[PDB]
Amino acid sequence: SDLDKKLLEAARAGQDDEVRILMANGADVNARDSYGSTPLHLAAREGHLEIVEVLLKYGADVNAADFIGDTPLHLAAYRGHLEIVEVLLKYGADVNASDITGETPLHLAAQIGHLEIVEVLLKHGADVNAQDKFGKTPADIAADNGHEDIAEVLQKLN
Repeated sequence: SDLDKKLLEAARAGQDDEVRILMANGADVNARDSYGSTPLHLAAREGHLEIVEVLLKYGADVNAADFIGDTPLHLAAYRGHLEIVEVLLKYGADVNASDITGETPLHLAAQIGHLEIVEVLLKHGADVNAQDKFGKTPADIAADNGHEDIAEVLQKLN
């Protein structure tokens, strides 16, 4: 719908009052765009912390998956938004959610090189043995991509 499109746009753009007003007028908090992204996906990806909190407070599906199987937690872990990762986990995000090629949030944090996020994911039960469809554990990805600090952390855990 028109309202749903406006809500997706407001969440992506970081417009807090607009998100609230659109939802009050009936915009679906779990509206989907052509990529299968929800407003929460977009706010989490773009690093809009307060909007993530607003969406979750007002009923967003914390574990919504887009058309390639990514959840908001995957996107925050990939981009490097630590506080958002923490809030998503508090609201029940699946720490071991697997996307189209079997990447977990820990795989993505290892890919892009976000050490503090790796540690948060580990402390919340991320599976260090998880293999993606390329046969890679998060430790394999960290080593492959030259993220030595992360590889060193993961090596202590086997």
